[PDB]
Amino acid sequence: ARVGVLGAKGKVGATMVRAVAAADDLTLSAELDAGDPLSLLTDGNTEVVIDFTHPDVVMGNLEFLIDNGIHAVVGTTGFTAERFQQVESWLVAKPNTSVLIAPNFAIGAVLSMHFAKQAARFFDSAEVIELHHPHKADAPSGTAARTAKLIAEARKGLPPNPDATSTSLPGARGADVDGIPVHAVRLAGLVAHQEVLFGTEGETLTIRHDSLDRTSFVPGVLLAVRRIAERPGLTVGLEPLLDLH
Amino acid sequence: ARVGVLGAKGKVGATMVRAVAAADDLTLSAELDAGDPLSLLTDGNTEVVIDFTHPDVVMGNLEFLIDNGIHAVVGTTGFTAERFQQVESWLVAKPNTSVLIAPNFAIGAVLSMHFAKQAARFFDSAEVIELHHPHKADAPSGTAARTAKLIAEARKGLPPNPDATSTSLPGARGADVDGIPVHAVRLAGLVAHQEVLFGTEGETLTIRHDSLDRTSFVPGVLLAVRRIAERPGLTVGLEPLLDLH
Amino acid sequence: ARVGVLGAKGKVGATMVRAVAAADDLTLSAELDAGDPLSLLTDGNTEVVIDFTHPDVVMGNLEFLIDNGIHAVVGTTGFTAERFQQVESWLVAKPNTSVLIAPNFAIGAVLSMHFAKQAARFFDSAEVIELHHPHKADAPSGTAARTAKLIAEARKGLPPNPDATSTSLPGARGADVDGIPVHAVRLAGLVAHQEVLFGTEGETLTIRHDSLDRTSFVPGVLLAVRRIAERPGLTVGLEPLLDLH
Amino acid sequence: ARVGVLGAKGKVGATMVRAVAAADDLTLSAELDAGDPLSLLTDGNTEVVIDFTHPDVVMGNLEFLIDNGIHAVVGTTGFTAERFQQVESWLVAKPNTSVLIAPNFAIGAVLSMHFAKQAARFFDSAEVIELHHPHKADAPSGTAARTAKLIAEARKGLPPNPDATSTSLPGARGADVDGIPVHAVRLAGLVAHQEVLFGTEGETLTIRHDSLDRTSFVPGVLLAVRRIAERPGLTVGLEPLLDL
Ligand SMILES: NC(=O)C1=CN([C@@H]2O[C@H](COP(=O)(O)OP(=O)(O)OC[C@H]3O[C@@H](n4cnc5c(N)ncnc54)[C@H](O)[C@@H]3O)[C@@H](O)[C@H]2O)C=CC1
Ligand SMILES: NC(=O)C1=CN([C@@H]2O[C@H](COP(=O)(O)OP(=O)(O)OC[C@H]3O[C@@H](n4cnc5c(N)ncnc54)[C@H](O)[C@@H]3O)[C@@H](O)[C@H]2O)C=CC1
Ligand SMILES: NC(=O)C1=CN([C@@H]2O[C@H](COP(=O)(O)OP(=O)(O)OC[C@H]3O[C@@H](n4cnc5c(N)ncnc54)[C@H](O)[C@@H]3O)[C@@H](O)[C@H]2O)C=CC1
Ligand SMILES: NC(=O)C1=CN([C@@H]2O[C@H](COP(=O)(O)OP(=O)(O)OC[C@H]3O[C@@H](n4cnc5c(N)ncnc54)[C@H](O)[C@@H]3O)[C@@H](O)[C@H]2O)C=CC1
Ligand SMILES: [Mg+2]
Ligand SMILES: [Mg+2]
Ligand SMILES: [Mg+2]
Repeated sequence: ARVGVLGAKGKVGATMVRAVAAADDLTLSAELDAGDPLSLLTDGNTEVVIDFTHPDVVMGNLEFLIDNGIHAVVGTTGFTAERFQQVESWLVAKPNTSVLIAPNFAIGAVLSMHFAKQAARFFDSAEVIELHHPHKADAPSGTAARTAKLIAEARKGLPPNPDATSTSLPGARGADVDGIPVHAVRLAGLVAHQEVLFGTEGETLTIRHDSLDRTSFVPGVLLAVRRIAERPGLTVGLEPLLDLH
Repeated sequence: ARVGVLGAKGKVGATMVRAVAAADDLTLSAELDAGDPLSLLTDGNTEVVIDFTHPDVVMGNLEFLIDNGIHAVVGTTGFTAERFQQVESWLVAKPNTSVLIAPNFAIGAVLSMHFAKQAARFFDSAEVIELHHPHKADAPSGTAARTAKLIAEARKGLPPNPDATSTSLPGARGADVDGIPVHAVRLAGLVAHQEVLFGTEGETLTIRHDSLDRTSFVPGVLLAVRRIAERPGLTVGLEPLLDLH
Repeated sequence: ARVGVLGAKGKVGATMVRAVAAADDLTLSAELDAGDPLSLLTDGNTEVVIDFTHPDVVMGNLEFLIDNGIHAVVGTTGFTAERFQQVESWLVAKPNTSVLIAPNFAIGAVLSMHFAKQAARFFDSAEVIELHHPHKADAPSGTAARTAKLIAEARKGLPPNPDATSTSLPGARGADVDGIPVHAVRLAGLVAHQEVLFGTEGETLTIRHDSLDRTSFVPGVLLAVRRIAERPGLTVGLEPLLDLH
Repeated sequence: ARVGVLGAKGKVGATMVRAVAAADDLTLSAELDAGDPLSLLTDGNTEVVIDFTHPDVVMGNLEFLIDNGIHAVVGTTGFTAERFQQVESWLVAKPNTSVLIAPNFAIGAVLSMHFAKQAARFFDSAEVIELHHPHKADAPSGTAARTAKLIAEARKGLPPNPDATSTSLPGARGADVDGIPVHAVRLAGLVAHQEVLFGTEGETLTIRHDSLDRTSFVPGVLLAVRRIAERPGLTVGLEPLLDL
């Protein structure tokens, strides 16, 4: 269909600009960034809008698109429970337009997390290794900390990871994130990588997600665009569309 | 429950004897091997049997178990549609008896197959690498062939793997199973290993199962023993006991 | 040193221009591409040239550089015995000029092949897996085939890889390159990757090289540039600069 | 050769006894453990000894062996610069006798450490990840610590590993061993595994060693046994025998 992009020259936005044109099914209509009026959406006959902007502006963006007709695929972060009620509330009176908000539009990332969550229950041990370029400020990554927290929740009815360590050097066993060891590698030549390691007597199971650039998000978002016409109202996360949960 | 083991002295059977013994909720009631009469099962008031014997004997074992109303958890392989049908005929006469037959009792293997199936529609490319000890007679393994067939079925209606190969040495691109390349490594020091690879521009996802030892089969078997009576009649596979939906 | 680039607008050549400019022991003194007079090098008082052009232009360039006493670091491919002998012939007249020609300037790639060669004899089994983006025409890659032949040469007089394969689908066991299986994965989202697997009972050894960028060729070329005057005549390969003995 | 095992009831020693028995070219001549007199070696006309005993007994063992012109392949650890010099001094009396002492007899481990040292010079980043079964007492492993130290030494005169980390949880970045991150994974289902990661913008290089059981040391020990008399006196490490 006919696609618009908000935050159209930002890191993710500029990437989504090139991707829509490169698609056969999809035609570019509106590319709005900072300082731009939202009229250019109605003036471009847009069917579907992608939003990768900023927490401080996104709420104003949505109030518009709903009161209009254009579907909204939102990647922009900073969301609370009271914030979704506002989106749902605008959609109560307007039951024809569909909206989706996702904290992660990378399909492989969403699949990894889901598999980790399903697998957690069945193994004695779980650890996370994440590996990034050496310009990363935060250790571990947001994704690894979140994965660890989720696996730990999936494991709340099981004993802790077995570990006879009785002598160690500080830091050897990783960050302890809700009882899950998370290790963080920072290596020139790498980009963004995460392995989830499960183990039990006689077998191991490993899940690896590798992102080599900011196009890891593209198929996820384009999936959510090609498919936003299907389900009405608000949908949170990419997982419903992946026939997962 | 009172549990007997058929094939009690075998490689897997001896493992199961030990686990049934060590399991506090299960009472080991019989250990039968070659030349032991099946009457030993009933003398022990066996309620459930684990069978890890040989395709040549399992049908006669199963006939006795079913006739006597003893639940059966069968790891023994060689089961065909005809054998499954025969099992179901026998169970008609014993509506309260349950039989669970699984071709793969490693939970990590079953999970990894499930995950491959769930991921398969959401990437451009999919291949399987399997790696085994150099005494393996079949290439690719049953499991890899099964995995590639599942992945292909999952991807029905979607474009084939992209591949510009125009010059190749015979065999480089692996075995073709329904359009899914399967590569088989035979290496001293390995046991049984399989990696499923998924990719699209900007990201890859990998699921690696490593099978090191036969103790890996224990949780799968014991889960089936504990849950056996939940489904009267024949259940094929471990998947349903894993509650993945 | 005063360094020029032949093929400065090219995929690898522009990467090299940037490299020379950024390094502050080297002065970028010439950036020639198609249609540029070679006189530009002399009018730049160029001491060393990095050549990443085309097999069709390189000997001509080389003849110029050698006649003009300009040291040459050549990445351009298509070099045969006859071409090396011609270069040898030109350097007889110019004994204080050095030419280094390498088919692979990626230090990581060079090292991995050297390691594979050193390891090959001490293991019962050796296999090569290579994985590339799906726009690659040739399977296996030149590097993989070449790595498999080095491994085979090193393993002369040892038993073949053990392999009890009695039933297989064609292609499952990979391409046989001098007795060494080579498996070629073609997966969207990959670039250039190679894994060499060694195994004997009780241990395995894996060497994995991942090539993400053309900047992978940068350190090899710059090392060659910094060390080219240290060896008269013709050096073939990057290996001799890495001081691997 | 007639080969005796000192420490024949031990984890590794018993593995060596089996290996020497199954080896077509070698004749098992003695099996000694604690409380067996060393004269059983001379009684069996032992020509070479494999020693996987204990740091407290090994020098006495060596003294006896050198005195009796019996070659020694020694895996027992605890050797010091001082202990090497003692063995070398004893060897002046018996220029006829060869001793080989190695901290690691798994050829694949010795190869990976060699590869790591070589590669360490050529990349911006180096890290070590090791992965063991969850009954392991020490983190990181002896091998992983040894490796990180050798990688550090190779990288003297290079800038440190780049790393912009400005916010971390404690432990996320591993143990710092001489400037080399070392991460210790402890996981049920695993045995003993180590990965060495090197990288520079553009490319990475990884070397992975996986030990599957105690038989990982066998070929290295047997090779040492076979080649021991090539080099008179004391050889430290297996590396020389791998004709690198
Ligand atoms: N869900 C996911 O998979 C992902 C979500 N994100 C999130 O997306 C958001 C944006 O992504 P980045 O490219 O990292 O940020 P960015 O700072 O690079 O891009 C933001 C862009 O939005 C524009 N913008 C600001 N106010 C606007 C307004 N009222 N109307 C239209 N455009 C406006 C800016 O000019 C800028 O070009 C961030 O909050 C980030 O956390 C980022 C990556 C993935
Ligand atoms: N489904 C799964 O996850 C797995 C299935 N298997 C299968 O299980 C079976 C057994 O495997 P292994 O333990 O490796 O073989 P095994 O040959 O070592 O064990 C079989 C045992 O059954 C005994 N046996 C033969 N006839 C008998 C009879 N009439 N009554 C009682 N015992 C009898 C044998 O003497 C032997 O002790 C094979 O078919 C194998 O393929 C093995 C591993 C996993
Ligand atoms: N040894 C190594 O590690 C590597 C070698 N190569 C080889 O290097 C060569 C170039 O590689 P790419 O950059 O991919 O090719 P490219 O086609 O992208 O660039 C070649 C450049 O050379 C220019 N050129 C043609 N004739 C010229 C002349 N007479 N004087 C100056 N410039 C001229 C072209 O206009 C073009 O800009 C190829 O032969 C390729 O196989 C590529 C990668 C690595
Ligand atoms: N270089 C290498 O690759 C390896 C070296 N080692 C080292 O080798 C030594 C033995 O290792 P493990 O088998 O794990 O220990 P272990 O404790 O299982 O074996 C030591 C054996 O030596 C015996 N012993 C003690 N005094 C003796 C004597 N005077 N004569 C003959 N036997 C005697 C003990 O009873 C025991 O059977 C240790 O120093 C260990 O650190 C262990 C593994 C690998
Ligand atoms: Mg019990
Ligand atoms: Mg410069
Ligand atoms: Mg023998």
